[PDB]
Amino acid sequence: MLKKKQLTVLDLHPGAGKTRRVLPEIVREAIKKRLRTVILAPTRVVAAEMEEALRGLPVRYMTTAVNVTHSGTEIVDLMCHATFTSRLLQPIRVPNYNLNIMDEAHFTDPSSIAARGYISTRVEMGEAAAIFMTATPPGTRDAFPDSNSPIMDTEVEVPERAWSSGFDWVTDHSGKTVWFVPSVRNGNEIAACLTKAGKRVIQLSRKTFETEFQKTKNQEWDFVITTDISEMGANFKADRVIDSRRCLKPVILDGERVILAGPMPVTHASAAQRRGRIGRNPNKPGDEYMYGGGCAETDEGHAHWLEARMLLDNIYLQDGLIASLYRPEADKVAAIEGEFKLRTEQRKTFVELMKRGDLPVWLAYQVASAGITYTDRRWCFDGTTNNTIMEDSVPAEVWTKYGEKRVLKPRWMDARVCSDHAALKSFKEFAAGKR
Ligand SMILES: COc1ccc(CC[C@@]2(C)NC(=O)NC2=O)cc1
Ligand SMILES: COc1ccc(CC[C@@]2(C)NC(=O)NC2=O)cc1
Repeated sequence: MLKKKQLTVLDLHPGAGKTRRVLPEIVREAIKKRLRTVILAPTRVVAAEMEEALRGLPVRYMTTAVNVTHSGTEIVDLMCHATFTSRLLQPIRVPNYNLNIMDEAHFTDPSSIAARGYISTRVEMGEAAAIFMTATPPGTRDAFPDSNSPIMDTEVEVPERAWSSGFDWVTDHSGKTVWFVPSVRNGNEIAACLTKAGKRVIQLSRKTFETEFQKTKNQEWDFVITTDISEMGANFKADRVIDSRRCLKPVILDGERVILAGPMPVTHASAAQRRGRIGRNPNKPGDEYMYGGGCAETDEGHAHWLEARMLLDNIYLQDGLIASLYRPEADKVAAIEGEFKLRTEQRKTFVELMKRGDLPVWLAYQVASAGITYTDRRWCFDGTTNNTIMEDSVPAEVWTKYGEKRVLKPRWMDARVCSDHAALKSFKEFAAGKR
């Protein structure tokens, strides 16, 4: 695997030991061969788990998620996917890693897609080796891969709203269930219905995952209600998955606004990862997977793949060359390569709007490419009337940095800035100049 020009897809089934067995073997061989190596974790939770798998191997953990005292002589670095792409974008020296290992390499966040594009292009140039670890490589068509233990698969209607009758199978179960929902708001309603029925429910989503996942270890629970973030190596001691088989799809409309379309079917890869939360223990056959819909190719035209092109167009590779998306997922976007390349000063603004601003890539790009500076928030208020953001069915309002109460009406409307209470609270703080 470790030879230049090699990209290996390590596509062992979910729970086959890619992280806990195979990775430490790859790392030992890399150190022996004096290959400067990066290991890419999708989350801080997985970074901390990798430290346990790799303990007493000389690895530099480029994350505050791990309390380790480094020797200073390690030639293996571990960081999050997003950290890797972040550091490529910034005026930060990133070594030209001889071996590039991505764990949970199906992750469809823009920074993960961009990282795959950058790494696979370095491999194609003959500069590096790479290993992509995932049970569900791009374009996988198999929602029902092998497992450590037999799974009971059942197609069933799954509630997506509070219910009073007709779903007794949901609450009659005495074990632990992981339930994949398409959105935070959707999960909140199902969680409230379960709580009212006497169940103990933990909710996970991208903003809370890194701190709420610990509750799955520290608290007794009956249900985890999770978005798609638990497709990325989240391990539960569960005996059932309930899968809506639904997601939201960010869609760029007329190159002018982003909507959250759907809910609509998940990809086969997503369905396989959701189901793959169970069937992991060969001593516990007959974990259940209850699924409420079919799969479809909903990654086609999904905003994350366009956003990954916006990132890759702004990463230096060699002279004016631009990294390509990883070939198996390159047709999910119709973009002109280089169309999003920014001049130095607009690139810095773009980066800051994503890092400190915490804005979606697409929205950071619209602001930066308009020649607006990071602290200039006038664009949050001068949009068209149809871009008015609502809070409890009346326009959302903030006090501007000038002390003026104004309706939130951004010039570019990205539905991800207000898809739930927490998102809108963060965007209100941004519009107010508070970060
Ligand atoms: C042991 O070596 C290192 C440890 C930590 C870091 C940076 C960690 C960090 C969190 N903070 C931000 O500046 N970048 C990152 O994600 C770099 C090297
Ligand atoms: C998949 O990429 C994304 C990147 C950023 C965001 C917005 C996060 C946030 C905190 N910042 C705020 O202004 N609204 C908010 O929830 C959503 C998705």
